[PDB]
Amino acid sequence: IENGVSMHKFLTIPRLEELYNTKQGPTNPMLFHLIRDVKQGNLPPGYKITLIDIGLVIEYLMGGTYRCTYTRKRFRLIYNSL
Amino acid sequence: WQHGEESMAKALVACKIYRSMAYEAKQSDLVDDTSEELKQYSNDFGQLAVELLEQSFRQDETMAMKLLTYELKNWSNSTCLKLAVSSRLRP
Amino acid sequence: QKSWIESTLTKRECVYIIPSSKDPHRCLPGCQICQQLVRCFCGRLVKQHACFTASLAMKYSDVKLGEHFNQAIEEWSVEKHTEQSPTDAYGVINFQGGSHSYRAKYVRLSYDTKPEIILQLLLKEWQMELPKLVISVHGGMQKFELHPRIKQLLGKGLIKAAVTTGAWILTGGVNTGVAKHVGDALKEHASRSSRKICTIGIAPWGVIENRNDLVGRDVVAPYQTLLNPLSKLNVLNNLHSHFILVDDGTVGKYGAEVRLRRELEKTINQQRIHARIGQGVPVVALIFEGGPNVILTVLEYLQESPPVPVVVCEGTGRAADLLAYIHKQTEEGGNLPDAAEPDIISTIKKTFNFGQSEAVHLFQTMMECMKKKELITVFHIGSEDHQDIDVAILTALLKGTNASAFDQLILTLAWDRVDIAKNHVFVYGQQWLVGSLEQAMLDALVMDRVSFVKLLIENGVSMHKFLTIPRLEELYNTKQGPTNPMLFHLIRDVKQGNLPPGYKITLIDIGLVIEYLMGGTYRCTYTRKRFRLIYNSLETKRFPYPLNELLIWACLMKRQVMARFLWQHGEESMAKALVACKIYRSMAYEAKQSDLVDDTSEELKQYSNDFGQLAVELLEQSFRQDETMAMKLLTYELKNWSNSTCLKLAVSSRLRPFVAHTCTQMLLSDMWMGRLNMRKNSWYKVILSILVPPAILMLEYKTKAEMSHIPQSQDAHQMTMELPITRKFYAFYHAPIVKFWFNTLAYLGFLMLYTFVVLVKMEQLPSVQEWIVIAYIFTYAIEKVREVFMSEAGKISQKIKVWFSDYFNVSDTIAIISFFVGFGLRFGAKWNYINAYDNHVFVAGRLIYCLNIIFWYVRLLDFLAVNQQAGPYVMMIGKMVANMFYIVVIMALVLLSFGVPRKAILYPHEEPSWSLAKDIVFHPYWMIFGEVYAYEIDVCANDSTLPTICGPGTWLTPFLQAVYLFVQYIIMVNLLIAFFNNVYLQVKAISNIVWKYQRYHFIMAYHEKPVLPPPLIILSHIVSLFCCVCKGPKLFLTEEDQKKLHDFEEQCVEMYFDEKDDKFNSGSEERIRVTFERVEQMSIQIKEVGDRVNYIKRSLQSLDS
Amino acid sequence: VINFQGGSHSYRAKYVRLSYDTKPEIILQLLLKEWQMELPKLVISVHGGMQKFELHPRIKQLLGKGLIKAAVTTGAWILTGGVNTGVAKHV
Ligand SMILES: CCCCCCCC/C=C/CCCCCCCC(=O)O[C@@H](COC(=O)CCCCCCCCCCCCCCC)COP(=O)([O-])OCC[N+](C)(C)C
Ligand SMILES: CCCCCCCC/C=C/CCCCCCCC(=O)O[C@@H](COC(=O)CCCCCCCCCCCCCCC)COP(=O)([O-])OCC[N+](C)(C)C
Ligand SMILES: CCCCCCCC/C=C/CCCCCCCC(=O)O[C@@H](COC(=O)CCCCCCCCCCCCCCC)COP(=O)([O-])OCC[N+](C)(C)C
Ligand SMILES: CCCCCCCC/C=C/CCCCCCCC(=O)O[C@@H](COC(=O)CCCCCCCCCCCCCCC)COP(=O)([O-])OCC[N+](C)(C)C
Ligand SMILES: CCCCCCCC/C=C\CCCCCCCC(=O)O[C@@H](COC(=O)CCCCCCCCCCCCCCC)COP(=O)([O-])OCC[N+](C)(C)C
Ligand SMILES: CCCCCCCC/C=C\CCCCCCCC(=O)O[C@@H](COC(=O)CCCCCCCCCCCCCCC)COP(=O)([O-])OCC[N+](C)(C)C
Ligand SMILES: CCCCCCCC/C=C\CCCCCCCC(=O)O[C@@H](COC(=O)CCCCCCCCCCCCCCC)COP(=O)([O-])OCC[N+](C)(C)C
Ligand SMILES: CCCCCCCC/C=C\CCCCCCCC(=O)O[C@@H](COC(=O)CCCCCCCCCCCCCCC)COP(=O)([O-])OCC[N+](C)(C)C
Ligand SMILES: CCCCCCCC/C=C\CCCCCCCC(=O)O[C@@H](COC(=O)CCCCCCCCCCCCCCC)COP(=O)([O-])OCC[N+](C)(C)C
Ligand SMILES: C[C@@H]1CC[C@@]2(OC1)O[C@H]1C[C@H]3[C@@H]4CC=C5C[C@@H](OCCC(CO)CO)CC[C@]5(C)[C@H]4CC[C@]3(C)[C@H]1[C@@H]2C
Ligand SMILES: CC(C)CCC[C@@H](C)[C@H]1CC[C@H]2[C@@H]3CC=C4C[C@@H](O)CC[C@]4(C)[C@H]3CC[C@]12C
Repeated sequence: IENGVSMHKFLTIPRLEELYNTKQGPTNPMLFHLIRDVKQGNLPPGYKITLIDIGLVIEYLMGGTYRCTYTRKRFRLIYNSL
Repeated sequence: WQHGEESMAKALVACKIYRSMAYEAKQSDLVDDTSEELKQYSNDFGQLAVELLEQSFRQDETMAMKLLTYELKNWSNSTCLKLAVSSRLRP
Repeated sequence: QKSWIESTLTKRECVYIIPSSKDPHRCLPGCQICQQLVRCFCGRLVKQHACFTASLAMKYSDVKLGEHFNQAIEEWSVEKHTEQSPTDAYGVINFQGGSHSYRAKYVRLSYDTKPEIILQLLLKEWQMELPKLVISVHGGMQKFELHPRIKQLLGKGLIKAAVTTGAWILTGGVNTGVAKHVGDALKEHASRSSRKICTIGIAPWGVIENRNDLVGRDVVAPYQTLLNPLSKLNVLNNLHSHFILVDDGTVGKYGAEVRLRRELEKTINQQRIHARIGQGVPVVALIFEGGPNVILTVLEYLQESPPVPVVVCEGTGRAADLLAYIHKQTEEGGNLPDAAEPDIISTIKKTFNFGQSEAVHLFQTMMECMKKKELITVFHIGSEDHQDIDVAILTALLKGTNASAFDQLILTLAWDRVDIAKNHVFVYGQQWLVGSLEQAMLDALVMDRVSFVKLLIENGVSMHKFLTIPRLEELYNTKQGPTNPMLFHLIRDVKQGNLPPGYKITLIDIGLVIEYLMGGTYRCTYTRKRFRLIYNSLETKRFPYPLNELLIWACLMKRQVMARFLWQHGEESMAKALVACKIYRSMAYEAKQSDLVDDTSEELKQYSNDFGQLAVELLEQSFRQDETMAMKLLTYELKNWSNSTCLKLAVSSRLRPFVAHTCTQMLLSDMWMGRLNMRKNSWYKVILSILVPPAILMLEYKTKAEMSHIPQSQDAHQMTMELPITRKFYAFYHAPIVKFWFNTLAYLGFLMLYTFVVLVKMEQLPSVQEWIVIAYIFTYAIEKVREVFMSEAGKISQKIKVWFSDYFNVSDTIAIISFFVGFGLRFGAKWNYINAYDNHVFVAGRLIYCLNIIFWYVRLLDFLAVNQQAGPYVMMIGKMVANMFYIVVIMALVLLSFGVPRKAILYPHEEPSWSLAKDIVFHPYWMIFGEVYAYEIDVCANDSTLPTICGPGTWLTPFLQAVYLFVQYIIMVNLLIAFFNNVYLQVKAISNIVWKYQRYHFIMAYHEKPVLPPPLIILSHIVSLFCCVCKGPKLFLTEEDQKKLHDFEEQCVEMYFDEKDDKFNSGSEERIRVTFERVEQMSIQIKEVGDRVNYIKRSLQSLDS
Repeated sequence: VINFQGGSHSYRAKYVRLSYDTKPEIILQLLLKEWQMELPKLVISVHGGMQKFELHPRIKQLLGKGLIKAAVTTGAWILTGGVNTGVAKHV
């Protein structure tokens, strides 16, 4: 960051997608347990995680009427376009 | 956390995320419970929010009270106070 | 346009389309490329011009047909052929970098903007504080690095110089040179000076990476900070805060800054550095690591009218290390050594590849620079020269500029740099005019420059001669410093409620404010005849004690650091601290009673308690040296503070730690004794002597010397000259301890009789016992009216209001009034019936007596409160009642929650009656106190005492009562025990202080109480009154005793500060840090010697062969 | 009793202004009972020239440090010319 990487330009949807899906670091096993509890109780074979699902987890955790940017129209439309 | 803006809000969102994660870990039959590791991470960010509030309050009381109630617009139009109440953060 | 920038500052777009130099690149046909490659001498390809006027010139062929008489191709001018149009970009760039965005600003003005518009842009449009200094750095571009020694230091001084002086650092901004070293120094001292140093990059709109990203009218353009490779273009250095980009010309041409940046260096100087000050803002230049056009610029700044001085940090690079030695080979302002053409122009040829084609031109620029070396400061690195350039930058403005030392001093004063002035302005041999150091004192006081007031007092300013009426008038009226808005609010409240338009404050008005704040009978020197006469007439126009008058100034202006300083100077330090406590306390009160916004009632209440603690700590110091002389300090009249005493001032401010101090308590105990030595005597011989008058002649009395520290009445001090027989009776009956027991025995005999009256049957006429009781209360009542209408404060409504603040005076008032209602009904009742108690007016009278007597038994707690053990417990009882209130409210609610259901279940056939109010509260209350009413609980049992109450639902009441008592005893009674256990120590402690404090008013009261007690007191009323028609305690000191006491005060204040400096300098925390800092310093020299000894190894090689 | 408005104290002093040919004993009587001075255990009679600029910052700090120490530990008198243009200045 100091030497001049810019997170505004670095971070993208597919990169940020990867960062959730990596099993190449100190992961959290429990994230899947929260995803499968919001999806339908099930999971496909490998299930590369989506950001709409992350949005759904946050709403469950943050509770109430919290609505996340990842579950909004514009993100839901553009992500379909990616 | 130390990078960007809305540092007091981000700390309170982190407290709420970890608190709710700690709860469902306490309600899962897994082996590594991780409900005191997460409840401790929640209280670490909880303390950060409290300490930033004290800092703001020592500078200007009237502007610090505004910080509790301005809508955030990156965090679902909530307020820092409502986020703290959501996490049962008494301090 | 809704913006001053959009309507004022402009762009410079090249409308005229000179083809590039002449020649096309390649590509045989010359219609595509004469359009395409052939840029403008503007400096861009042809289509980028986008000329709103001549947009259709390129489609045809271009503007300006080719041939055009070659002369007229250079005829393009930035001046002429360039449409001045709006800005099109001014906003806020950012820099994603070292954990912050590090925001900044740009205007992107044209180039030929007028010089004044910058100053208007900088100060109101950008909202920048006008600085006290301007550092204009210069040098060359794109150099690698420096010695790690020098690099760390140059910042450390450059920062320090700029932060301590609110300076601007003018750079080029671009991160390819001078700006880099500036910025790299900022991050090593960032988040310490990130809000005081307003660096400005006046760079061009030419050489820069992304010129188009900076574009955008009122945008927040997210500019990068990555070195864009495969290029030479440069970036705006992130750690700058302001930019003035210069729209002209093109990319690559970077010459349009000297015309503007220089003007800013000229227009800031024509501004006045401060309002009170008349000198212009200084400009300095720090050249490090320079180039060929710098050496032109250095001489262009020195030759200027007036000269702008120059700093040169040797070893940074060529121009620095060069000049540092090129102005070392010279006379002071004259000629060079033995012919220096070879060695000087050698390096000028080596550093700059010249070969005598441009090697004289620089040397000619050098020999002009050495004509003024007094302005070329040079920072000799290695030999600790001026210690971290801040001296070197700042002293350069104080080195030779034929500026008087008065101007050298003010400049330090505006900078707030004392170390500079003391070490470089107050130098040996320095000489001053007569009132130059006086005008410098007036400025330092108005500016709240406390440390410069110290420097001037030491160096020899005299406040006895400095301070005058008109000067001291000014100091109140200045709006050129940290004023107090509230002073006017106190003035307009004492004047008439109004104010004239400007109202230059007068000192009589200040005198009136102080009297209002100090209260009571305080009369100030400023409202006296002599001052009121002489001030009308405005040594006579001086003050005898000027630091008493400035202490008042500093405390009314809410200038505390100046107040503490001024307090430490002069005499009467304990008194001044107590006056300051009272002034701030009263100011804090009226701030708490004003609808203003900045309440400042905790800032003032804290300043009051700061001086309050100082007085307490000086008393302790004095008490540890000599108790008897310390007690004299409490009571000597001051004569500069309205003839009050230090103790009365402390009582005025309700300052309990001073009054509750053991010294004050020792004095109060000695005044209690009177002339009686109650160390050689016993309390039972006093009581024996009140009843046996001739035993008065066999008590151990005190000598006039033993009474020297005790204030006395005038009549009491005249009978000290000798002890004859009649003088000894005076000494006894006028002692406060005797008046107490003499009133206490009379009061006990009063209660015995009044208890007899209420307990024994009452006839038509009052008995002898009842008459004596009435006489006591009547005369006791007159005695209380005497005490109110002779108290202290003139105003009845204040005398009234204070007396009804004491618990027992409220009760005594109720007691006296209720008694004579009772006597009126008792005595005025006509007996129509022979059997008393048939006459209700009589009964109401007698029942008032039986209830009035409760007041008089409880007043015995006031007598008992004279004991040191008992008295605090009496104070505790009232404090605990207040504190236990809400626990008892909850208990009262629990009581009703039980009482109402019980009565309703057990008594369902009741009509409305006030007995219902009794019955819901009566039995539930007595349950709290150990009465369960055992044979009424189950009303349907065989052993029940209420068998007729047995009915439906009555089986519920035992369950209710079981719950009720669980809640009351098991929870609420034990919560109250736990409450009292846990607050006992803090309440006992507060009650001891309050007991000790109220001992002043109690003992002082018995100095003005008559000798005779309240039945026989009437003689002392009638006689004393009548003798007055026929016509406080003071400490008396000889002149020698006043001398030895004023010296004692001074000695003990000196001990007080010495023991603080030696307690702080001897603490482990202070010795660790001085050890820390000295180990930090050595760790440089150890390594430094380490380098030298490693270079004395270079000797070993060369010397041995 | 003259005074000296200076380094945070008046720094008081005294003068007799005697003639010149006063007898020698009268000084001792003046010093001990009239001025009430403790007879010393030492007398330092400094001498030197007048109106010199300054000393090495090494020596300056030291000469006092010893001169003070010698005089305070021994209840000594330091006889000077008094005038602030020489010997007295350094004292
Ligand atoms: C002949 C007979 C005719 C007349 C007879 C009747 C005469 C009546 C006699 C009344 C006594 C009068 C004493 C008043 C003293 C006032 C001055 C004073 O010091 O006040 C102070 C104390 O606060 C009070 O004094 C408030 C009233 C106290 C309660 C007094 C009556 C209680 C008993 C009634 C029981 C009734 C029971 C009924 C059911 C059984 C002011 O308050 P403070 O000290 O600043 O407190 C701050 C608190 N803090 C620490 C939490 C901040
Ligand atoms: C700073 C605080 C302390 C000082 C406060 C001091 C002032 C405080 C206030 C004090 C006044 C209190 C009230 C007084 C009585 C009036 C009420 C009443 O019922 O009266 C009765 C007596 O009426 C009489 O005329 C006979 C009483 C003689 C005067 C005694 C009271 C005044 C003395 C004051 C001594 C204190 C003065 C102190 C020194 C100046 C009238 O009723 P009746 O006629 O009997 O009955 C009629 C029905 N019948 C048919 C059955 C007959
Ligand atoms: C450990 C020891 C205790 C063991 C517990 C075992 C419980 C067994 C329960 C027994 C209930 C039955 C006994 C009485 C028989 C019915 C008729 C009768 O005689 O009624 C009697 C009253 O009593 C009532 O009318 C009802 C009493 C109910 C409450 C009993 C306690 C319940 C448990 C605890 C509740 C607390 C909460 C519990 C949960 C936290 C009539 O008596 P009387 O008043 O003389 O009326 C006659 C006169 N009259 C006609 C004029 C009115
Ligand atoms: C949450 C905690 C719960 C606590 C336990 C549950 C509560 C206790 C349970 C008790 C059992 C219930 C008793 C039923 C008896 C019926 C008999 C009858 O005829 O009526 C009776 C019931 O009516 C009453 O008014 C008495 C009720 C008992 C009150 C107990 C209070 C003490 C609480 C103790 C708490 C400590 C517990 C200790 C630990 C276990 C009244 O009799 P009588 O009016 O005389 O009737 C005429 C009869 N005669 C002709 C013979 C005279
Ligand atoms: C203001 C300051 C006062 C100071 C005191 C000094 C001055 C006052 C001193 C004395 C005055 C005495 C007057 C006596 C009058 C003669 C008639 C009489 O009363 O006879 C009684 C004898 O006497 C007693 O029974 C004594 C009653 C008073 C008790 C208190 C005295 C001790 C306190 C004070 C002295 C020690 C001091 C203690 C403290 C260290 C007999 O009873 P009776 O009363 O006739 O019966 C009435 C019945 N009837 C109404 C139904 C009809
Ligand atoms: C600040 C000043 C305030 C007070 C001002 C003064 C107030 C003056 C008040 C009252 C004066 C009353 C005069 C008489 C009125 C007519 C009635 C009459 O004469 O006879 C009637 C009196 O019946 C009663 O009940 C009288 C009760 C009055 C006393 C109230 C005291 C209040 C003081 C509170 C304390 C305040 C403390 C204040 C300080 C905190 C009946 O009498 P009878 O003829 O024998 O009838 C026999 C009937 N039988 C057949 C049933 C047997
Ligand atoms: C003719 C008659 C002949 C007889 C006359 C003589 C008879 C006797 C007369 C009086 C009785 C008291 C005598 C004892 C005194 C002890 C000495 C002492 O130290 O006192 C102290 C008490 O100071 C006071 O102010 C005490 C007040 C007494 C009245 C309260 C009675 C309470 C009754 C309610 C209870 C119900 C009981 C009711 C009983 C029915 C004063 O000293 P100090 O200030 O504490 O000193 C501390 C400071 N130091 C450490 C520096 C020293
Ligand atoms: C006949 C009957 C028996 C006789 C009665 C026995 C005699 C009476 C007993 C004790 C009286 C004690 C005397 C007071 C001691 C001094 C206190 C003082 O100075 O101020 C205190 C105020 O005070 C209060 O707030 C109330 C004081 C107590 C009143 C108690 C009345 C009795 C009934 C009540 C219950 C009724 C309820 C129950 C009804 C069912 C201070 O408290 P504070 O505010 O925390 O401190 C500030 C102090 N400062 C301002 C000096 C800094
Ligand atoms: C919430 C539970 C629901 C309620 C039911 C279960 C509760 C337990 C048991 C049962 C309830 C009591 C039944 C036994 C009594 C009936 C017989 C009777 O007549 O008794 C009496 C009346 O009694 C009534 O009229 C009943 C009143 C019930 C009030 C509610 C109870 C509190 C429950 C709260 C529970 C919380 C426990 C504590 C918290 C943990 C006696 O009447 P009598 O004298 O015969 O009438 C003749 C009148 N005459 C002569 C005028 C003509
Ligand atoms: C928060 C608390 C809730 C409960 C409570 O306090 C506040 O609410 C109050 C209301 C009161 C009643 C209002 C009016 C009357 C009528 C009157 O009629 C004269 C009859 C007869 C007299 O002899 C004429 O001859 C008799 C008294 C009575 C019934 C009151 C009783 C007390 C009560 C119940 C009080 C009770 C303690
Ligand atoms: C409501 C009326 C008619 C009935 C009687 C009221 C009761 C509560 C009155 C009558 C006399 C009163 C007492 C008279 C004197 C004192 C001494 C005082 O220092 C504290 C209050 C105290 C202790 C009073 C408390 C309340 C009291 C006991």
